[PDB]
Amino acid sequence: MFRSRPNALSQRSVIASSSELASLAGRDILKRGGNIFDAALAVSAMLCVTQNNLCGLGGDLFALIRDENGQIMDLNGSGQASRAVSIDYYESMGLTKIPERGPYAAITVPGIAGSWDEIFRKFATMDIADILEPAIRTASAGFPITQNYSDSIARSAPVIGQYRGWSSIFMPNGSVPVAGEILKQPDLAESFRLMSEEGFRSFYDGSLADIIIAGLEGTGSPLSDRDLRVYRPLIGKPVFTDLDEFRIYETSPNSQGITVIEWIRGMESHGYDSRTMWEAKIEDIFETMEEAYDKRRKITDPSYMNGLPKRDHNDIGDTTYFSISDSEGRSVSIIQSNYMGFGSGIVPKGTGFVLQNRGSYFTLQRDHPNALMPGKRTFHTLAACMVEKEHDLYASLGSMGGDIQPQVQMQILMEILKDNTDPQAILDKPRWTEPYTIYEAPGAVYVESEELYRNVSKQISGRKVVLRDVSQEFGTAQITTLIRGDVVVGAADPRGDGIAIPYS
Amino acid sequence: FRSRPNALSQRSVIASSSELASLAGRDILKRGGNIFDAALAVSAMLCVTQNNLCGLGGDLFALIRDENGQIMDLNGSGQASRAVSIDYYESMGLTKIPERGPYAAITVPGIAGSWDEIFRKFATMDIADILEPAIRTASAGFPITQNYSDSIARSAPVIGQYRGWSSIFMPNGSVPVAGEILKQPDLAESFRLMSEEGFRSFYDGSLADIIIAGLEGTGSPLSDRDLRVYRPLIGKPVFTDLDEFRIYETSPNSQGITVIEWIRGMESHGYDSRTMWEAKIEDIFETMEEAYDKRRKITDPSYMNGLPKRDHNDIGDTTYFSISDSEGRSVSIIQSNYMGFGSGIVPKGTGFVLQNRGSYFTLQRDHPNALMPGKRTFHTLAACMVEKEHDLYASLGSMGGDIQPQVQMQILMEILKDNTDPQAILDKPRWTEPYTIYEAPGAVYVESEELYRNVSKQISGRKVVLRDVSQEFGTAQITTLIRGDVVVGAADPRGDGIAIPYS
Repeated sequence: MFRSRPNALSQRSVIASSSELASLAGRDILKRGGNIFDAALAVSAMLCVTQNNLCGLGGDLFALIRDENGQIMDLNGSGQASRAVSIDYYESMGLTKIPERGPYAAITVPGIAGSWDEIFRKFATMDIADILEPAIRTASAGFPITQNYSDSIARSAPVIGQYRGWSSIFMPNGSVPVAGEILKQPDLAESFRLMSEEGFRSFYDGSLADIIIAGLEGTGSPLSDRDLRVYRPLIGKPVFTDLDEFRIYETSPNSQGITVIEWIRGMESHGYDSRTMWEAKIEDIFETMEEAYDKRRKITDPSYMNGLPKRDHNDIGDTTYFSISDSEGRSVSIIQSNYMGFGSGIVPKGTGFVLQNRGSYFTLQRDHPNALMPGKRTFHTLAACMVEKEHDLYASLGSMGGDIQPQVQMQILMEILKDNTDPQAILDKPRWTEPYTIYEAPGAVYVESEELYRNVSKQISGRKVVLRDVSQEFGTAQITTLIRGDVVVGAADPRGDGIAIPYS
Repeated sequence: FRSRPNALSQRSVIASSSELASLAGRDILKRGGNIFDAALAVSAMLCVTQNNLCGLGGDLFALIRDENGQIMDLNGSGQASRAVSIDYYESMGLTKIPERGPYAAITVPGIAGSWDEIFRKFATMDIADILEPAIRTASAGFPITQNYSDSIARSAPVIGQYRGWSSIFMPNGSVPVAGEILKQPDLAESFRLMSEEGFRSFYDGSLADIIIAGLEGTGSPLSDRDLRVYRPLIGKPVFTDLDEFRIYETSPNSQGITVIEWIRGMESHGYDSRTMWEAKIEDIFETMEEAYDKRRKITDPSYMNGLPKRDHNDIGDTTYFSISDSEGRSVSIIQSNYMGFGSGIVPKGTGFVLQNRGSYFTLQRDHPNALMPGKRTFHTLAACMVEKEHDLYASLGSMGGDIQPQVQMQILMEILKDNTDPQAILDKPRWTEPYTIYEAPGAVYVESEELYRNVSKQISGRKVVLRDVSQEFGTAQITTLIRGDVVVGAADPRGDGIAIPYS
């Protein structure tokens, strides 16, 4: 049996992120005396520096946070659309669809900073300066990039390379940096510095907020100071479902997390349980999946909830998910993103971060549930999962991917419920995906192994099957679990640059 | 596909077979120590988290390069007891040295003595701070991995009869499963004693007395004098030039020179640093066997101044680690007990198993590697280092017994061509053809269908066996220097290793 790398184990805690530097920063915080929540903030901030090719200060964040008493917070750090945009705004320009990049794509407020404010005030114990120190140092000093990071820049050049604010930072010499080259981010360091000095909220109400708005002048961006000031993350409880002695939790809407819950209930109605889903018939897995994805079409801003064209391309959506758990049951399941890679490509002058293009997921069809409206939140691909067994923490997981996050989560979940002692083996397993947005019908099914190619081709009808190499095309997931003796185990996806780090 | 990303740093990187060990080295660097202080801490940590592959009762070999390009070849293999000899075994009615037991643990543990030398010549921190991570981990315990658990399971049948071993690694009478906490109180005390009296106390202080007293009644020939006279052999590494490259290996009695011989042989076939990576497999095997034939004369260096075919996989467990910094400083260190946990003999209250390295000696009087009192045996341990235009280029090595040169060579041929993705090189499927200096080549083992087909058609006269990717094909780690003096590190997916950067 081959394992990409050993699981990380600890009698106290394990940190699993898509960045070795980020995981180490979280571990150093713990070593310094902070709790896993202090560590979570340090890790999230570091990811905005070493993994901003998949997230950033200009993006959103969703999270499930569990304290030792079992209380779980569902934190929705999704920003709302500008009050200055609307369907008329686009039609007036002659557009019938929101652009994927540019000033008219960056139409929702970055919600991550606000989510940090909530986490810090409710769970942190350390000074904000100590929490953000690692991120600031790494941004100013720089770090030698990996091949995967280099590839991200190369793949982005054709779509956002025209934006000086982005190219001047990630392609300083006019070419794509090679692995090993040092990426320094002085402006980004300054943005973190300001929040360190004025607090997380200053991103929307202080000096940084003014710098952001001023730095967008001339771009045409509709984002205003008021959009930033009125932004507030949504705090609530996770949605969930029980399966035998297990309870599976997911981030609530406008996150698409509930799709996983619906899928499980569907599998359950087919006669499966926590002991048998791992070997469930593939046809039943796809049937219940599409029924769950069907209900997914109604997901949007929660305050608004009270023959579609077939997909012909691979999944669209870049993000970074990380988990941290301790022997006492505390845990975080956090995911953050700009939506498409680096984002819109628009960088507010002097801030060092790209505004997310999450708003391009909105539709201009007025009667569709997810129609663009000023101040509204859009259906969100981000989701975070958590599992309890007999009321105690069992697992904390999540995965990168746009519309495929539920599918990757489910494949991992079905195995984890059977046995959670070797999470890495589970992460290593070949996967399948069937990408399509809430506006599309199922297209081709992608698989990483000949075995899946055969099983799918024979059991799944009317579907084109495509064999692909193992890669982030099938997501990037991390996980931490709790095993006998309250020992924490962590694992990171070989599809990404992640490394799970233990701390005792 | 890459098992895990390379670890990069503008300062330094630590690559070992243990995530805890690599992290401890990082903490040392964060305290202001140099990579040599970190190397000592990492080596000690490995004696706690990887004692299924090494330990205080084993040996160590190392190549150490300072910022000035000065390279020390440190031979930390202990010599045989003065009380043993061929007559000693014949008098017992034996024609071969046993692999386990008191009569197998016949060479002095040389690792502590090697640390003494490294500490005195290269260290800057107090010994108490360097050993703190090891002591704490031994005392507090750590959850074992599946690989570690598997090591115990495989050892139970051969050394499970020894109380000193079973009481530590199988405390509940059964094999601990992954995740179970392994505490090692006695080991922690052994390390504490050295932090109080120095590394050398293992041979001439309180720990030394405890070791000898702890062997009373076992029949062990190891005496207080054997310990006191042990001293690591310090000298220069052997090497060969290939284009602008300088390839170094640990000197004899290490089998490292075998790699040097192999490279020269490949060079005689027309290959160079730019083409060896795609050399004809028949040439690779031809020169390998010629190098392995010269390997038969390797033994104690002071003694250097029709064979049966092997019928089984390689024998030899080890842990290798490397650390390099942007200034060219580097360490290529390897340590082992030889066979897994070792002889199985644990000196009462010390928490470590005596190595069974002495079982490699032959009782054939006229053989170069014949057992002699106070003599060192041919050693499977080897550490490699590479320079390019006189500057540090790579630091590498790999676990394995008689296959170490083969694993090194496959890595070396690739790294000489390109050293920017060392992890990819480590991930690549490998082949092996294990056999001791006393045997003729047997079957050839391979990790891929491709190698199977290629070997089966190009190498005639040998059985070829397909195997799953595992430590049967070694466990290697590497640190390299790329443009801008950026350090890159990688660890073998065949082991529990993780490469950790320090910035």
